[PDB]
Amino acid sequence: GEVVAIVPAAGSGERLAVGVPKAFYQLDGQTLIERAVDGLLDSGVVDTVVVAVPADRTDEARQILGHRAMIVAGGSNRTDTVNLALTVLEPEFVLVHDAARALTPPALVARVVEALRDGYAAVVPVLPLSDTIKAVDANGVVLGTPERAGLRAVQTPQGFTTDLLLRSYQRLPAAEYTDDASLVEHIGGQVQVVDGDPLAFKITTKLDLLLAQAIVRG
Amino acid sequence: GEVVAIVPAAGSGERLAVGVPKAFYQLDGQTLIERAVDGLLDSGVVDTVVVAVPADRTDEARQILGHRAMIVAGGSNRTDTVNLALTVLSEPEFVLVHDAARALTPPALVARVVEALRDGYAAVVPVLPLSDTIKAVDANGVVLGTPERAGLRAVQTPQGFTTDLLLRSYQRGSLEYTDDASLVEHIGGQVQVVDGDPLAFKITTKLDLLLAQAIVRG
Ligand SMILES: C[C@](O)(CO)[C@H](O)COP(=O)(O)OP(=O)(O)OC[C@H]1O[C@@H](n2ccc(N)nc2=O)[C@H](O)[C@@H]1O
Ligand SMILES: C[C@](O)(CO)[C@H](O)COP(=O)(O)OP(=O)(O)OC[C@H]1O[C@@H](n2ccc(N)nc2=O)[C@H](O)[C@@H]1O
Ligand SMILES: [Cl-]
Ligand SMILES: [Cl-]
Ligand SMILES: [Cl-]
Ligand SMILES: [Cl-]
Ligand SMILES: [Mg+2]
Ligand SMILES: [Mg+2]
Repeated sequence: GEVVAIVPAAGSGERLAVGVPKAFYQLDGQTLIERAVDGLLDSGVVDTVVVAVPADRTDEARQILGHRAMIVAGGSNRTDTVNLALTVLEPEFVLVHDAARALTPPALVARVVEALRDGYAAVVPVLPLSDTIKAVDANGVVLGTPERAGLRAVQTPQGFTTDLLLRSYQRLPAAEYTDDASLVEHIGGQVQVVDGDPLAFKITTKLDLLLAQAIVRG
Repeated sequence: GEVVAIVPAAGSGERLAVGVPKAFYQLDGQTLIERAVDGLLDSGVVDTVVVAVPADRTDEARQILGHRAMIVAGGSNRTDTVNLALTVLSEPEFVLVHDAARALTPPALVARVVEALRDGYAAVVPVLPLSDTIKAVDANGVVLGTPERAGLRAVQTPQGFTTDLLLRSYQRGSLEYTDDASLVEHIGGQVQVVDGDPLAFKITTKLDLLLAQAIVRG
């Protein structure tokens, strides 16, 4: 069975705010997108990579990546982007992996694929939450504190049988998903977790960038 | 009105996994506990600090901190520790509870939560948006579902309260809480959030130490 990894890299980088769309920021001489793609390939369990980038950077993305990946244009939000990439299509398994998780260890990638090959139809890597999490309303008032031990922070790559992912993305007009496993949960698919990895952290803030720099220079 | 800050520093260090109780880990020449206490005092809005440490390190803590703080022994869990520290108040208008593990917390954040208490909010916690999607997961690693990320916040410290409200909440709790606001919520108190700060991250894993080093050495 073949495994295709889709890499959403079409965001604007508006929150990190380092003056360029995040995927194209050069971390110690390599863009996040190149690093993320290399990690997927180094896992030894990914056969094809499809990267989705801002429409005005498709040429740039090919210049960077060469034959490491197929390049397509992404969309106005992460969900839209994944949907466009999915259009490219049939492999047995599909991974969806944030370019922003550029330092993900290849072994995590392999761990996700192994769980798919173990027969889990949908797989996400998770970590325990360091912070207490609270539900908060629009006025800054706390609604309550869900039990932390019952919650997990979820990373990527998220892995799926291709059939299930396709059906999930095909199927709430006013939602609204922050990851891919959400669509699978929505249509009733069972999602299994595996242990994530601190190194698969998402480069989100300038502190995350500081840490990524310390890791790669270290 | 006086402000006393309670610093839970009595954890075992088992999770951090570097062969020392975490509060006594020396980050670039200063223990997390010394750094955390100095941060509180630097804020200009904390009048008294009470630190709670493992029972066999009370002498060591005093030797380290000197008259920057009163030292007491903590307990078997974080709630127990805070409870023991509260008995020392056997009077201030406000009380902050601050993790020694959030050693790089900016003094301005401490001042921000005190400002809110003085603005009339009886219970105040600093918060940040979530970076990762969060999922509810059962004991078998099966995902139960994904709550809307935008409706949730990661909570930091210092958490601030009117002294009466906190004391009453702990008294009634003494009849698993991962923070102090949760006890206030449990008896019906209302908690307001303020914006936290990425620098007030809790040093929890080895990767966190890597980031702490990059910050203090920068
Ligand atoms: C999938 C998870 O990693 C699971 O925790 C998160 O929910 C992702 O949360 P998020 O807020 O979408 O994180 P971001 O850092 O802003 O973007 C994650 C990845 O989605 C890509 N993304 C962003 C929006 C857009 N119009 N198209 C994209 O393909 C970004 O380039 C980035 O590489
Ligand atoms: C209060 C919050 O920071 C809000 O997000 C978290 O919920 C705290 O979560 P936590 O799992 O208790 O995090 P930890 O890093 O293990 O400990 C937080 C602080 O509580 C202190 N600690 C924990 C156990 C205990 N027996 N005595 C305590 O004084 C630790 O020394 C540490 O300085
Ligand atoms: Cl982005
Ligand atoms: Cl961003
Ligand atoms: Cl600890
Ligand atoms: Cl621990
Ligand atoms: Mg985004
Ligand atoms: Mg603990």
